Amino acid sequence: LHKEPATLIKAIDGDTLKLMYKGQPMTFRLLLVDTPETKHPKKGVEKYGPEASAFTKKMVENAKKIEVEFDKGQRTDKYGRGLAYIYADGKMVNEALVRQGLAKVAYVYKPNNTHEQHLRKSEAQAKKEKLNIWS
Repeated sequence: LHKEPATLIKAIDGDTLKLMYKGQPMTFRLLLVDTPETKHPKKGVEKYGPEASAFTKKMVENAKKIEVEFDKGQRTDKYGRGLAYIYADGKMVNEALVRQGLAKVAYVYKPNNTHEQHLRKSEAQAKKEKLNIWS
């Protein structure tokens, strides 16, 4: 895998961002993580949804450099959203969320599961530390 540059257009949710990628505006879904959501009327605004959403927003808005890293399988989902690992100043946003107890590791689909181990270790630590969702 390799990272490629991207430019923030807009943070939409904890797990969804609008980026300029290869000169086109595109919606990205963060690979392998589920955050509580602010949108979706199925539940509305879940608990920690605003926090997850604010965390992603600050992290990407305050970055010098944003990079996207596609995994080895499908690069878009059925909604046309890019499926990627997002990095803010070299720090993976998907992991940061999980490390802070603001996201769970998603149901995984090989072969898009390169960082699965890594994220699960972070999730286990946030649970051990009883952070946010785990409190």
